[PDB]
Amino acid sequence: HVGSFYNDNATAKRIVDVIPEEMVTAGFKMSGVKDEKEFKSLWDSYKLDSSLVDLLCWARLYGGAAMVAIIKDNRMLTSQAKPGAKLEGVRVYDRFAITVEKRVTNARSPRYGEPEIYKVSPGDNMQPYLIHHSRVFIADGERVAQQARKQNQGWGASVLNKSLIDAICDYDYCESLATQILRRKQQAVWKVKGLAEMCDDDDAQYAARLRLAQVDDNSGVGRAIGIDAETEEYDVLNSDISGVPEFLSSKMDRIVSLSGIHEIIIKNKNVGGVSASQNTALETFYKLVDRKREEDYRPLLEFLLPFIVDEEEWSIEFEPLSVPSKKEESEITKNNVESVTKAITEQIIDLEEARDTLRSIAPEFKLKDGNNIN
Amino acid sequence: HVGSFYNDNATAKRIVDVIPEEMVTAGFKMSGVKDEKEFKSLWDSYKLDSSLVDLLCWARLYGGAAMVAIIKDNRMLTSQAKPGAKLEGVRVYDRFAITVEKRVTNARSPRYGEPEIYKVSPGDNMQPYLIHHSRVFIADGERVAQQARKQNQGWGASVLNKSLIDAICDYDYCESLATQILRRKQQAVWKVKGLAEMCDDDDAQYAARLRLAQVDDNSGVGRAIGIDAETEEYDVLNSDISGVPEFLSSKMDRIVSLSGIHEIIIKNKNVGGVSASQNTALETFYKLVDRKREEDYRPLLEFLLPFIVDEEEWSIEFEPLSVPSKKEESEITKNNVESVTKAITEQIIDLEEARDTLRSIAPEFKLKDGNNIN
Amino acid sequence: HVGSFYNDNATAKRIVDVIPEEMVTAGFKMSGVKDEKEFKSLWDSYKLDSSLVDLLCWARLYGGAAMVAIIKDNRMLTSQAKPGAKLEGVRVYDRFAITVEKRVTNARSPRYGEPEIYKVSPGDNMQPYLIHHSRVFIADGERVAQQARKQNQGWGASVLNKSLIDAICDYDYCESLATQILRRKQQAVWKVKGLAEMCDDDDAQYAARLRLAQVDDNSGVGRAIGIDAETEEYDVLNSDISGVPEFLSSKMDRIVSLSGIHEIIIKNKNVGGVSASQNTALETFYKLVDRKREEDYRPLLEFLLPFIVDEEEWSIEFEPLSVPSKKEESEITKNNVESVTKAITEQIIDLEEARDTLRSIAPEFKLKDGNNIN
Amino acid sequence: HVGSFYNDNATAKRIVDVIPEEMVTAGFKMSGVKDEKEFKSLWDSYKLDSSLVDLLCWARLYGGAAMVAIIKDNRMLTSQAKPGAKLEGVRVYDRFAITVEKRVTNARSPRYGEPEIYKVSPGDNMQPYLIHHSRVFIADGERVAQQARKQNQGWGASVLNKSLIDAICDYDYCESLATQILRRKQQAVWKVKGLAEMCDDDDAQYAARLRLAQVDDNSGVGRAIGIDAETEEYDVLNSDISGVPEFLSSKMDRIVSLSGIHEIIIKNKNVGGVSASQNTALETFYKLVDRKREEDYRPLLEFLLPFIVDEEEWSIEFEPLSVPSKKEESEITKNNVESVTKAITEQIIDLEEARDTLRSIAPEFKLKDGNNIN
Repeated sequence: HVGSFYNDNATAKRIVDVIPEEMVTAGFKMSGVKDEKEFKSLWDSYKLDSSLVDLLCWARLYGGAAMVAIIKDNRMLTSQAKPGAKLEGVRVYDRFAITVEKRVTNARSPRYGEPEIYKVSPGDNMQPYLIHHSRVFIADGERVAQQARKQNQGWGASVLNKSLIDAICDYDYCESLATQILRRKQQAVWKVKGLAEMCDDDDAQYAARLRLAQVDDNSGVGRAIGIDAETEEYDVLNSDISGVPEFLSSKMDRIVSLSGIHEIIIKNKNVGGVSASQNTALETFYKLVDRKREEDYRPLLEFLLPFIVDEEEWSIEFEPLSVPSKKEESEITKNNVESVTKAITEQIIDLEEARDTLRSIAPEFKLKDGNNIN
Repeated sequence: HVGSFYNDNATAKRIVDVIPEEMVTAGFKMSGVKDEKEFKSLWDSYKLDSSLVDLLCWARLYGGAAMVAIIKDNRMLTSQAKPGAKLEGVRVYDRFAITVEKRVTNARSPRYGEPEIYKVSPGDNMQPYLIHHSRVFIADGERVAQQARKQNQGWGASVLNKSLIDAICDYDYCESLATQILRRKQQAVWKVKGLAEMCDDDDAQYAARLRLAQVDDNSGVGRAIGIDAETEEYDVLNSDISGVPEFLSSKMDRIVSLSGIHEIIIKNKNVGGVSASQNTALETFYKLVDRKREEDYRPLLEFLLPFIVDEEEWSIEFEPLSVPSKKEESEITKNNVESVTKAITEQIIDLEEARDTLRSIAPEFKLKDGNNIN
Repeated sequence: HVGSFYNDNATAKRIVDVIPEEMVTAGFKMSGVKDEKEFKSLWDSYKLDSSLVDLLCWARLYGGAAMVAIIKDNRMLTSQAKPGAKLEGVRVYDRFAITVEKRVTNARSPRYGEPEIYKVSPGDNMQPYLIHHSRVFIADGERVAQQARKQNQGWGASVLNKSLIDAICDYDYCESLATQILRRKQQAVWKVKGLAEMCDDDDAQYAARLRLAQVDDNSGVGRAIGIDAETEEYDVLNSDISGVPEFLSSKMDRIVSLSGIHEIIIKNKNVGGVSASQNTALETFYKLVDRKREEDYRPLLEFLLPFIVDEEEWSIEFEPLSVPSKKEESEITKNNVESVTKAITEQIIDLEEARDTLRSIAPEFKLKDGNNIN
Repeated sequence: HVGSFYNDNATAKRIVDVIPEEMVTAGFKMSGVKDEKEFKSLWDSYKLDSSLVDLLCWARLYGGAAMVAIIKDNRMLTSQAKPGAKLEGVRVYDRFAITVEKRVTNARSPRYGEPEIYKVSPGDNMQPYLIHHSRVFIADGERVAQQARKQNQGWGASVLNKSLIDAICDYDYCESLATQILRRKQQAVWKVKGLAEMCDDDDAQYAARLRLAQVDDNSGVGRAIGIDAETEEYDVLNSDISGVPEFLSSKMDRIVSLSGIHEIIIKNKNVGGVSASQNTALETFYKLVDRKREEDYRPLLEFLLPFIVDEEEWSIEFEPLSVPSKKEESEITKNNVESVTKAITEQIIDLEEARDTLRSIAPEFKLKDGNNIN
């Protein structure tokens, strides 16, 4: 069961939860709507951030998840949701809590074989309640071969496959072995002529062990032991610890290679390379996050938006993860403003187009609505 | 069977799926159409991203795949599809699910010997349904010699050839051996005078083994063992771990060399080289992705587009993989604007051509349709 | 046979197919034609990319190949192809599928001894069909001495000569030896007094081997073995792994030296040298690719074009392999525009010549046809 | 025989063929002709590239070669070729296929003792046909002392002298020895008390060898062997591999020194030195190629041209091997244009001379014929 491994291990938890939070925190930007501040207020009214993050995390962990949208359509759950309603809230679920009841049986239809009505078992104390497929969004995990997908009742695979679990367990075992190797570096062996002639439970053994304990407690550098010759000796056996840290670093490097995430994120320790600018070492992680958002986050937004946004025409543009410093921002604004001003001269751009370009390219300027100036 | 190896190993999965996602995520740009935003909305309506990615992944994994386009031509599946239909959806398949029924028998025809009607077995519960070759696109994998291609019923080879599988198994075995070598670094051997005079199952062996377990549990540095002389000894044997990490790194380097992908992608660890600018290390991977997109992604788009785009004349231009930073973009726009403005002076370029040049070269400017200005 | 070696080995496959794809992907540019977009559409209609790449790959692999052009001359295959037809398609073939029937017997003719009619055996199920030499293009492989060329029935040699195969096999053997050397680093030898007085198949040997297996399974650091003195000993023999990775790297360096391709392409691992600009390390590979285009790719285009391009006058100019970044492109355009503008002043360049220079030097500008401006 | 060595060895093949291809690919430029595009079309009509490359390669390999020019002179082969004919094609030959029949016997003539008529044996099935010396070009190989030249029937020496062959064979033998040294690093010797008391062919030897094979197959780290004491032992003998790669690199360095070609070309591996600009390391090779072209390629062109070019006055200028990048080209053009413009001012250069200077210095400008402007 992956739940216990996710709970106990911190590395697995970071691997599972590092991507969805990074994707969701950046946010999204929509163009084509008339009122932008009103839309922002409407979106922040629903406060669906935690539900989205939990849905993505469960989809990555278990291999599947789903979200049920509660709507004010004034009809049955089985009945289709007509356009026009404005949503009341969402309910995230787990992979094992949803099963299909009926599916399409029309061969000529392009949507043939896909589910039509889901049971949606809520667990806890409630009873299952069927829902039309137009009100349920199915999020799939990692891609799996179709033959194994059929055995997985049409659900994807999990991020924590066999290789990652084996690597993490191997690293933990190697760390334990390293501690044990450090523990036994010197051993002092004490030999006596007659020592097997004891009852093994009488006062003689007790006294001998107490004496040995006190002697090894009080000895060291600057203190000596008096040994009786011709009946007793004292020897010390040494060892070494040569290349343990490099071994552990190599095993952690294997974990980093298998996980699919940059070493800076997993090891959470810079200085591994020379001091670069900043984002240069994180460009690979940023590319991975952009690919992941384009693959997973966009369908969820395109499913949720038609039930919130009134306008029929809209599009989603994702904000960049990497933002420049304030000085670079000022230089960029100055360059854009000078370019627009040069465009204004020689009369090739007109005032209205230049004003729109200034409004869009440079959001720092607080332009007033309308191109009528004074 | 390559399915189990693909499922279990993370490295093989990354090798298979790293390229198609990189190709598809970047996207494509078409020129020559009248409406750009309308075409974008129409393309995003079909949401064929997952089908394309799965088709390319299956083509790289199994060696072959195909996609069936469901079209609204209003006739039999065997009949040819006339221009004018506007598509309803797609359906990807696997290599083993499609076989040929009849082929061309006209010697003088240039398309002689090619398939004409495919069986298209859908598996599951449905029955095979023949389809004309004009509605089926065949995606081929890696290039194979013709003699072996005939034995492969006219299908390509797989990315996971024998060498890659051997290298991956060898690396896993070497890592296991490295762990075993770390495990046995010190051995403590205990000798007794009379030890073979035991019943091998009586209480004496139990007591001796319990004593040995307790003694090796409680020993270490700062603790001593009392040994009876002239009947018993205690020795420790050591070993070393000198060049294991370099050996493992060399084996991983062989895997990287055989795979055909840059070490940054596979090892997923920068710092291997000195801190460069950014894309300088990834130029080889970008060139590989560009070659792969030109070889594979373009035919799929040229097959899908005629059933979507109404205009007869069009062309596909692929977006670059590497994009500059915002400051560099501002400088580029400034330079282009300055050049266009200098072209306007001395009256060698005319206002209209400069306006189209500004519209094309610099997408940031929101020029208004028409060259009539005010 | 080279087919099995090409199929099994990934390094040989990369060596064979790295050049032709690089040459074909870059493309070609033609000057002197009236309509450029119409020519581009006509060329992309035939989609002869795969056939060209396969022809070049087979020529490099086997030593020879040929391509047959299907023309609309409306005469016999033996009869000459009259200029004016506009092609239907091509069929690529293999070296062993073509043999000569009749050749020139006129001593005074400069084309004396060359083939006249080829049999062209299509294999599969079809029958041989003779073709005039004006419709068949013969692609030759690596250059060979004439004496060996005669024994090779007038065909070139292969890229995979004896030295390359020997080097690859030697490298594989050395890697196997390296794995075997890592495998045997420590050995534990167990000695018993009365060990040869056994029936070799009875219960005693079974019990002894089970005991040995369990003991070596449960031993390690922190675990001890009890040994009976005066009748049994336990020893450990060690070894070392000092310079294996350097040996393997040297063998791979020999393979790189013999192959004739840059180490970045074959080893597919940067960081080998210090971080350079980019193309600086790849200039040698680019020069080799350019020479290969000028040697092999140009004759194929000069053979195919007369059956496509209507105009009698044309020339082929190859696009550069290395392209600058966008910022460098903007700077280049700015410099060129400044130079043209300075040429306009002082009235030494004329308006029409300057407009043509701007049209050719800077494709980015979308100049309108005609020099009449407004 | 040098043919087998050239065929089998890749290094010898590269040494022989690296120079002629580099010389021919760059091309030549002629000045003084009226029509340049017509001359280019005429030159590309004959397509004599492969013949030139083969002639130079054979001259470097065997020590001598020749080229026979087929001319439309409408007289006997023995008769001299009058000026005016326009060539039909060429035929390259080999050193052993040509022998002299008659030579000059006039002492006072400066061309005394030189050949007059060559036999020209075509080999194959044709018969020898004498040709006047005005239609045969003789290409000589490496310079040789006159005493040895007389014994070589007036032909030069070969590039592959004794030293290069010895060095290559020594390097191959050293590589084989290195592989053999890696092979035998550890040896395990097994001793038994009674082992010579066997029939050497009975079942006992078979059983012993099978047991030994299985034991050495199943042993390693983590597995032990049970040895019977007082009748049998087990020992392992080690070795080392200390400085083999440096030895091999030194031998390859000797090969590079003897060959006469830069180490970058032969070793085909950069990174040997620190990252330079680009051509800085290749300047020596470029100087060698310029010397070789000036020594060998020019006479061939000066022999072929009078039978193609109609104009009596012409000269050949060789294009440089090293070309600057596009940005450097733009800067060069800007500097040249500004210099010409400054020359125009103060009226010291006149318009016509400046226009000619712009036409020649900067070929990017498409100047119109005539200096009449408008």
